[PDB]
Amino acid sequence: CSEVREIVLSLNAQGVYPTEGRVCELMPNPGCFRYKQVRAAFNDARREFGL
DNA sequence: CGTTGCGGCAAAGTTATGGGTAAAGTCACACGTAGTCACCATAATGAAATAAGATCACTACTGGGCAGTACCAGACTCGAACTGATG
Repeated sequence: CSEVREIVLSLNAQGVYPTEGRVCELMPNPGCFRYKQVRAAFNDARREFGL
């Protein structure tokens, strides 16, 4: 969940829209989002930065 | 009474009108009358075009299951051995 948080943070810092697919594409095991909390963490980070 | 003017009566005289008959005029036969633009509405296509419809391609969002792992016994089966009856 942390790693997803820095991934979305860096992606928005560069300028690209941080989506689920883009975040997955740069994380070694892009299937962990089936966990009911990692996706929640990603959505919470997006809402915190405003999506 | 003799004369003179006036008026009725009935042919007689003059116009007019619708008929008939010969005789002076009249006029077409002379290759010829049909013939020709101008006119604006309606059908009637064929082309021009439609306005919507159909499909491709991409982007993002969110359900959500499969190969595999793991335990706790219950229960049947049977090596291996124990032990009793017997001919």
